[PDB]
Order: sequence, then C-alpha cells, then structure tokens
Amino acid sequence: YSVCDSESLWVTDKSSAIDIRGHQVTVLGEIVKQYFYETRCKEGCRGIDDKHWNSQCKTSQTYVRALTSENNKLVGWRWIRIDTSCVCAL
Amino acid sequence: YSVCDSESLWVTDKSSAIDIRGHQVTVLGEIVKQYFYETRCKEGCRGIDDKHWNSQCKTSQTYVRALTSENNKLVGWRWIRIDTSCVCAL
Repeated sequence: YSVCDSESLWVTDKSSAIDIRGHQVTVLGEIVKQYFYETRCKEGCRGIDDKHWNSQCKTSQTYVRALTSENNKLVGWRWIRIDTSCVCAL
Repeated sequence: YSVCDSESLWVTDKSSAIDIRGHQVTVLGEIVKQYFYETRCKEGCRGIDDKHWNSQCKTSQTYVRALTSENNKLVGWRWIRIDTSCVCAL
C-alpha cells in the first residue's frame, strides 16, 4: 500500500517544456520518436498521523535530457523537467 | 517536511543498466556526454500512524531513454530504468 496514489503513462504529445534555466523550449518530435514516461499524482496521505500532522500528496519532477530548440534553430540537448512521482508533504 | 528523505545527484559514471525488457545493456558515454540525474532514498516514515500502520521508505525508479548497446555493436536508444524518487510504503 502507498501513502499517495499515482498514475504512470507514456506521453507522445509533449511539444513544450521548461528547461533547467527556467526557459520555455520547444521539444522536438524525433531524434526514432521522442516521447516520455511520466508519473504524476492521481488524487491527506494514507497512514499519516493527522493529529499534529497535516499532509497532502504532491507530484514531484526531475530532469531528463530532451532534444529541444528555442526560437526554432538552436536544436540540441537540454535538461527539461517532467513529472516523475507522487510524494507526501507534512 | 517530507515523509521520506532523499538525495539527488548527477551521475557521470553509469556504464551498465537494466532496460525495459530486463536485459543488461551497456550505457554509452557520449551521444555531448551522456549523464543522468537521479534521486534516491537517503536513510518508519515521518508523520505515519505506526499504530496499525507499518512503513518503510523505498526508492522508486522510472524509464528514460539512453543511448546503449548490447554485446557492443547494436547501438541505439532503449528505455533504461534509474532512481527517480523516494516514497513511503505502508
């Protein structure tokens, strides 16, 4: 049993994302096709104390390299962030 | 405050990994260099009930594409799994 519920899925339609520098970049479609595996919360936490403990489930993210571009041109690998898990916050 | 403690880091020395098919593949060094961002548990869970609730923190994984090869030759993109977060189990 988990404290938070999640759902994982294969994302084939991503075309924009925020990179490590906070910029909005275009995520290319091919590299072989470029798709991503993400897992986000579904939606207190299960098994929590609640008495002197408040909790909510939050979906965390992480960095993965993606072949992206900016104002088009400048195509290359950059670190973009995607949903990767669902964790509890007290 | 989180229920489980973790540590994230940049991995530059990965050279082997298990892919989605359960095989052991060689992870190449270059593609630009190929490195990974992972986050694993540090090390019950914080804020848990413990009374009629047992919990341990476990590090979860996820799939990311990596330029890998097998018995060498056959170089290409495959889905390999890496540590991505630390979640509580009841």
